[PDB]
Amino acid sequence: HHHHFNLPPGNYKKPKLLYCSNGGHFLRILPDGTVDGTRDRSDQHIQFQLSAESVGEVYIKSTETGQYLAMDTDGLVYGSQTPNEECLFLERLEENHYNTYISKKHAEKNWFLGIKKNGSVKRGPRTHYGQKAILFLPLPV
Repeated sequence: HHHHFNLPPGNYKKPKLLYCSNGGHFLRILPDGTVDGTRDRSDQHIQFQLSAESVGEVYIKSTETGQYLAMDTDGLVYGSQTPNEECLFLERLEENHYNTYISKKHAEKNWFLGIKKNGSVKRGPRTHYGQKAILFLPLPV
C-alpha cells in the first residue's frame, strides 16, 4: 500500500550482520534491550536471525539474546523479549543494492530503522527515504 515491492535476494537461511553504511556500524541489541550501532566486529550482540512472516515482512532476532528488534509508538527502537506488532518490518531493496527496514506498524509514516554516523539509532520520525542511515548490507557472520 504505502511502499514499493522491490525485494532483496533472500537472507534468512543463515544469521547475518546488519551493517549500516552510514557510519559503518553493525546493528546491536544489548541484553537490556538497548539498541545501537557498533563498529566492533567482535561484539557478541551484532548477530541476527531474520525470518519471513509474510513475503517482504520480517522479524529480526538477536541470536545471542533471542530479543526481537522492535519500534515503539514513539518511534524508539528497542529489543522485545516477545514478538509483537512492533516487531514486524518491511524488508526492502534500496538504491538497487541495500536493504531497508520499515516499521510495519508505522509504515504510513515512513519510519525506518537507521543509524547515525555517531552510532546512535534514529527515532522513527527522524528517518526518511533518501537518507544514508537507512541503508544496510546483510553480511555473513
